[PDB]
Amino acid sequence: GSMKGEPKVIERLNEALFLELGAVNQYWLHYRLLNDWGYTRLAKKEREESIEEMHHADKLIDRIIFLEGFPNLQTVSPLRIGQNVKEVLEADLKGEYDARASYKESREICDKLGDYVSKQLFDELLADEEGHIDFLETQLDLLAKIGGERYGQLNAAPADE
Amino acid sequence: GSMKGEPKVIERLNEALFLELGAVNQYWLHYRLLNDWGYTRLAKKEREESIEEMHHADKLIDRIIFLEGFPNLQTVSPLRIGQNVKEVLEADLKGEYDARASYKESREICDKLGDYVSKQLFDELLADEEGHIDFLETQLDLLAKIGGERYGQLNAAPADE
Amino acid sequence: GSMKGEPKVIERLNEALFLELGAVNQYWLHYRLLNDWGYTRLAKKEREESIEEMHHADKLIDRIIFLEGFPNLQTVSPLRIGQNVKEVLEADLKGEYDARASYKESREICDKLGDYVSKQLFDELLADEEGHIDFLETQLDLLAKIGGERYGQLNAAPADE
Amino acid sequence: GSMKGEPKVIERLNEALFLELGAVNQYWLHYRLLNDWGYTRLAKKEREESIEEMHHADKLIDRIIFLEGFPNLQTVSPLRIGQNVKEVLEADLKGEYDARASYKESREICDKLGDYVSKQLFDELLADEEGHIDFLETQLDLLAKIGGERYGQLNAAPADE
Amino acid sequence: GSMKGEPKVIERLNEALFLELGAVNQYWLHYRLLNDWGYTRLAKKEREESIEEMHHADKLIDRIIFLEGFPNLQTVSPLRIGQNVKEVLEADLKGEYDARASYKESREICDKLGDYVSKQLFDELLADEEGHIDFLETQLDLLAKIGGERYGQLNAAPADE
Amino acid sequence: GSMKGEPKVIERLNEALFLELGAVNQYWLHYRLLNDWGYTRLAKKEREESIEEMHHADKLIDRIIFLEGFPNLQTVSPLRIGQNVKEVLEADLKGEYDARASYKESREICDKLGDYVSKQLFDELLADEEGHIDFLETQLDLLAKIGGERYGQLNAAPADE
Amino acid sequence: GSMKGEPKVIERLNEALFLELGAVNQYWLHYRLLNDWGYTRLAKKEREESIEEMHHADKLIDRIIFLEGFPNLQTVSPLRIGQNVKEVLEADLKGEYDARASYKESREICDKLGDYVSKQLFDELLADEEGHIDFLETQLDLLAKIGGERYGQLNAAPADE
Ligand SMILES: [Cl-]
Ligand SMILES: [Cl-]
Ligand SMILES: [Cl-]
Ligand SMILES: [Cl-]
Ligand SMILES: [Fe+3]
Ligand SMILES: [Fe+3]
Ligand SMILES: [Fe+3]
Ligand SMILES: [Fe+3]
Ligand SMILES: [Fe+3]
Ligand SMILES: [Fe+3]
Ligand SMILES: [Fe+3]
Ligand SMILES: [Fe+3]
Ligand SMILES: [Fe+3]
Ligand SMILES: [Fe+3]
Ligand SMILES: [Fe+3]
Ligand SMILES: [Mg+2]
Ligand SMILES: [Mg+2]
Ligand SMILES: [Mg+2]
Ligand SMILES: [Mg+2]
Ligand SMILES: [Mg+2]
Ligand SMILES: [Mg+2]
Ligand SMILES: [Mg+2]
Ligand SMILES: [Mg+2]
Ligand SMILES: [Mg+2]
Ligand SMILES: [Mg+2]
Ligand SMILES: [Mg+2]
Ligand SMILES: [Mg+2]
Ligand SMILES: [Mg+2]
Ligand SMILES: [Mg+2]
Ligand SMILES: [Mg+2]
Ligand SMILES: [Mg+2]
Ligand SMILES: [Mg+2]
Ligand SMILES: [Mg+2]
Ligand SMILES: [Mg+2]
Ligand code: NA
Ligand code: NA
Ligand code: NA
Repeated sequence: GSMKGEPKVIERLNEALFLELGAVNQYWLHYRLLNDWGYTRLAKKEREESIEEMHHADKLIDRIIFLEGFPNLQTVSPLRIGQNVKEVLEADLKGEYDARASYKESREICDKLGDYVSKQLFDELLADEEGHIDFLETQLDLLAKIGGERYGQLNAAPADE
Repeated sequence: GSMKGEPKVIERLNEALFLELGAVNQYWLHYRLLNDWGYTRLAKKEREESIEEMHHADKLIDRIIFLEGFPNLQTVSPLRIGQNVKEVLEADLKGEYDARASYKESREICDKLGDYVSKQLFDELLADEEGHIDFLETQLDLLAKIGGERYGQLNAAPADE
Repeated sequence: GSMKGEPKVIERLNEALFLELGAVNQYWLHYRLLNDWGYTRLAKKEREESIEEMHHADKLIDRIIFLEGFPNLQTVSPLRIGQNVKEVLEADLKGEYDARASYKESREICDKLGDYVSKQLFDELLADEEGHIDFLETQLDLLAKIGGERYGQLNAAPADE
Repeated sequence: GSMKGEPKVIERLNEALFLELGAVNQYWLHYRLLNDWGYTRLAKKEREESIEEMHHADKLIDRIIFLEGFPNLQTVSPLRIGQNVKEVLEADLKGEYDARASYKESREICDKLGDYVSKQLFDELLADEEGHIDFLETQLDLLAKIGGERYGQLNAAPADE
Repeated sequence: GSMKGEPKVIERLNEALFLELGAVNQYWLHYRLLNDWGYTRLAKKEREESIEEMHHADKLIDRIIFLEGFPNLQTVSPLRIGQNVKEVLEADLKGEYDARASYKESREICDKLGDYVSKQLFDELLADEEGHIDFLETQLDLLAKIGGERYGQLNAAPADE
Repeated sequence: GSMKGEPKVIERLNEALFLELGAVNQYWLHYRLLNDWGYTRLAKKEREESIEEMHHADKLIDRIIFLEGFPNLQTVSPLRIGQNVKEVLEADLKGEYDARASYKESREICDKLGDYVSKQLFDELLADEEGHIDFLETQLDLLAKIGGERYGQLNAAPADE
Repeated sequence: GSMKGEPKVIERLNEALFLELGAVNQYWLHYRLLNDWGYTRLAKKEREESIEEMHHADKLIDRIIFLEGFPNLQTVSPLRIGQNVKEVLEADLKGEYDARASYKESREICDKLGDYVSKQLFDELLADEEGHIDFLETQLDLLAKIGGERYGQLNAAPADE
């Protein structure tokens, strides 16, 4: 053969899956909370972000199985759940920085171990997460400048929508 | 100037072309044999795979000429030709593992010699070949579990098609 | 004039017609038997093959009349009728080998007697029959490898069709 | 069970098939002769009539197999082949009267033996053949009244068609 | 090289061209005469036949030039021009029998001299001319049976067309 | 049976395949070189010609397998690779003259051994190659008359295409 | 946090922006000069190339801001402006080789400093610039072979366009 992956690479893929499953759930819960609170526009964005992380998790599961490893979907990473709009954005941002650090370490490990296709998967995920970090930092900058109440209003729909 | 490539990089590109031309021909012959044997569905897939390797060969020829090297289309790599369905899949799989090993070595050589665009071409080919390896391993797993005769039936068309 | 054909050429055309009429009827009966037996997909193919031999018969009748000969539709060649799927394929194949031998001899006779248009007609029929031979040999090869029961299943439709 | 037909009913069905196969061939040859002679309109009608008798033969083969009998397509009834337009119509007409007499006897036999579905098939064929008899008698009446040469002209196409 | 044809093959191609140019002009004149005489339907057919011979002439010119010979369009074969409908058909038929004999001889010469592509061209022309012969023999047969005056009427249009 | 071909016919088919595979690769390389040199119009034509020879190779592979022989795709005929436009055309032309000679010999061998369907295949290939020869001789004639630099210009695209 | 980029990475991004802004302006001026000179086809290609470099500059500005650096659009790299068609192509080519060298150095610096997303941006730019280098080398090769005046004619439109 053989497609049998390096144990350490499969470990890194399973670490990424743990983080991705955490993000799926954190974003889904934040979507539902934001909706209940009346911030329907931000809630919609949060739901879309959860679905994007579902696609990441699927890519990771697929790669693990190709490498003849066993994907772990039994546990999810610790959730950070906000209690207002600013805390939701901050919680998501911290989660994104954690994933960024993980994928940077993982791409280096894959490179060193000669799994260039897995390295490329971590490079794709890294670019995606930096995109999300940039989005969140922008929202938090906007919220700081126009104030939390105006940011909340901006991200809520009128009663007839 | 100059676009003049490293001799060792052009060597690696010509090695890949030798392997790609072998794969084109092996898949084309396997398509025609599988068709004659009655496995029309698998024959169709094999024909598509040959055409995909034709595109790889074209990308390699193009890159060699950009680097001011001379592409060698005079010889093709040794063919592995099966005499039944399981042997056809095994023969293709061995050929794919050879190409995988070659492209892994070649991407490292391009990286070391500072040809990052050629390195990227080998990275693209590597991902493509791992995809094909995964397809073939799956077929061979299915064939093992349902039996060669059921796998053959699954991959044959009825007389009126 | 004249279009008056060589007697021996008309004889060869009438021999071909005798075989073609036999083939029409053998394939038509095999279509109806295969359908009664449940092999509806192979039955459909058999009906199509009968219709193709009807077109051959018509071309031969047309040529005989052009040569001012008299087409004989009073008798048909001996039918080989199978009692199961494998025997139907074998019976058809023997009939095709007979027609192949006849048309090879006939094209040589036409060439020798200077009737190049009749020779071309036998050449066209010969290529058609070699195609059929190829199809049938492939089916018999498939039947042998996957087994008669799987070949039967492959060539039967579900009850709601 | 059982669908096993009365031997005498299967005999009558096989007699009808013998006559139908004769009619197919007589009409097909008459089509080709009439065409060669220039009577393209009548030739077209004759070709259509041959195809109609092909459908009758198919209905008979189908019924024989349902009754668990063996259809005989090895022999065809004696052909009556005309040498001019009036003789072609007369030859066809005699063949139609023979089939009419046969189907009348056969429907009575099926009735007496309690095969009402086969009786109904002979009743359908009988009505069809009386239709054809009526068509032919009309043509022969027209030919008598306007003369054979005008009837021939009426049933020929101009050179550009 | 080279495509330089055998002189004798070019001679045979030029002989065919001579006959084809004669046929173009004979059919064109017969079209115009038949039209003047009132036989507009036969006239239309004659014009179509002239155009078909124009295509034959073009194929021959093309082949001669490929073989590096010089096509001769300076002279045309002796015209046979009829003075009534029956004579027009007879004149055309004699011209077709001449071309048939010429092309049979020419295909044999090409075969003997190893020019199989030119042989194939003569085979194609031969089949075309035998078709025309067939058409003309059929018209003359029809004319004989229904009489020249009815044949004329059949092939004339009413005054408002 | 049987479809088992004459060994000498299979040898001739394998010789044709060897030449066809050489032509595929020569035309493909010439396409890529001409494109690199700026002659994009001639390059497009060269790519089309390579694809046409791919179809020839496929027809030969198909016939070999029908005759129960083993197609050889392991080796390709010696490539003639030009270093400027005139040399590319001359190289292709020499390759076409080689294939023409081979197919003329092969059609004679097939005829002599009574394989008229394989003979017809060589006849089809022969006509195709004579067409190509014609095209190339015309280009070389044009290049000679208008000069290589104008021929090059004629066959290059402007920079915005 | 933090997205704060390495100072040396931001430096490399600002060096690339300086070069990109130079290229935008050089290609824009070359477009306008080529148009004034009558080489409308090449002028159109030059305008398209300027717009492509505008997109590169935008990607670089975006990345700098993501890294919390300050993009410098106050200065542009030294322009190389040609005074005839060959000099325009040469000037552009030299500019492309400079950018190629810069992006090769920059991707290595980003790799070493662990900014893999910035490294990927330099890899994308590098591939783009090698594409342009290949285009320009081809044009200069064509110009050399057919002559500057024919190359100019090829790349000019007629007066009515
Ligand atoms: Cl990399
Ligand atoms: Cl009743
Ligand atoms: Cl021949
Ligand atoms: Cl010029
Ligand atoms: Fe993610
Ligand atoms: Fe989901
Ligand atoms: Fe490949
Ligand atoms: Fe190909
Ligand atoms: Fe046949
Ligand atoms: Fe009937
Ligand atoms: Fe029929
Ligand atoms: Fe002619
Ligand atoms: Fe060829
Ligand atoms: Fe750029
Ligand atoms: Fe702009
Ligand atoms: Mg394994
Ligand atoms: Mg609430
Ligand atoms: Mg998959
Ligand atoms: Mg150089
Ligand atoms: Mg076979
Ligand atoms: Mg290119
Ligand atoms: Mg039954
Ligand atoms: Mg006809
Ligand atoms: Mg029973
Ligand atoms: Mg006749
Ligand atoms: Mg039924
Ligand atoms: Mg007058
Ligand atoms: Mg031509
Ligand atoms: Mg170049
Ligand atoms: Mg086939
Ligand atoms: Mg011969
Ligand atoms: Mg910060
Ligand atoms: Mg001016
Ligand atoms: Mg953005
Ligand atoms: Na407000
Ligand atoms: Na099964
Ligand atoms: Na009349």
